[PDB]
Amino acid sequence: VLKFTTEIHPSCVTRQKVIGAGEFGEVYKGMLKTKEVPVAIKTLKAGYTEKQRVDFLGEAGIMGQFSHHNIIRLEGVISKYKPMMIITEYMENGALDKFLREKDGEFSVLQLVGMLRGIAAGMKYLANMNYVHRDLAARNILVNSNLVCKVSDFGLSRVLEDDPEATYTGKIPIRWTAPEAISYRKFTSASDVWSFGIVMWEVMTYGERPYWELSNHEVMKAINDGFRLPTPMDCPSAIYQLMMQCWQQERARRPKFADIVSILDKLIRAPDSLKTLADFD
Ligand SMILES: Cc1cccc(Cl)c1NC(=O)c1cnc(Nc2cccc(C(=O)N[C@H]3CCNC3)c2)s1
Repeated sequence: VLKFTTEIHPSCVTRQKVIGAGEFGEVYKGMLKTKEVPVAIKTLKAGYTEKQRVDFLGEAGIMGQFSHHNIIRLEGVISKYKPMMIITEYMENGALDKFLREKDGEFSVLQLVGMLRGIAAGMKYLANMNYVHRDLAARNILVNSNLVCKVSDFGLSRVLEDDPEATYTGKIPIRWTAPEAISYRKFTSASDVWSFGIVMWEVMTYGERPYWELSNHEVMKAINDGFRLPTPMDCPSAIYQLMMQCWQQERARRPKFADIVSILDKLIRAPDSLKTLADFD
């Protein structure tokens, strides 16, 4: 059983400005009538492979199945006319990774942790709806003008970076991915929890690149030898301990998203926890 997605009448949508472009089409900021709200509008290039068309509409189908504060809201689709569009709420501050790198140092630790609680709540909902994201990273999170972070990208065709089965005919990066997903292709909500740990580190570093200039095989060897990302400056000790739990080599030892939300709620309501920093050993 699945939800239909609203079909939006074309006279109801006006594209205003391009905000991005990819191997499929573009994303615009626009306006939608209801009495007139800003939206984001993703088009499919007239000149698409049918594979792209099925992937394009399939992405709208997946998005329409979700209804949660921390998951990008789908307003509807224009599927019967050209150009074909997917229409969502407009997130004023855009992608989280680029946003933090433009806004370095400007937020309180309590604000950063509230951002991470939002993401974790969105991921708990996805996981309990039996949806494995496989591609959780700050680049796939969007931020609105209330600082609310929403999980946003649900594109269908994804391949692991450096997958040996790949040939010359989007890529999921190794250094966001759990070991069991790399070593034997086991993607689950528990490998999403690993990636969430990496997202935690990205947020607490204002968008630093995980493992810096280490190569993919240097990262994998470091991880397998038991090394992990270091504590970001000003990161509360309890937050670093939480990322380290997400990075347990054994799946079973990682927290569930339900545990993460609860832990983050505890700290937010007792916010002097967020000034106790990590010590040495
Ligand atoms: C997430 C999503 C999936 C399918 C279809 C659609 Cl329409 C969407 N929604 C969006 O892409 C967006 C919703 N809100 C957005 N706001 C926004 C505003 C300004 C900048 C950005 C942004 O991240 N831009 C960078 C993307 C890459 N380089 C430019 C995003 S994009």
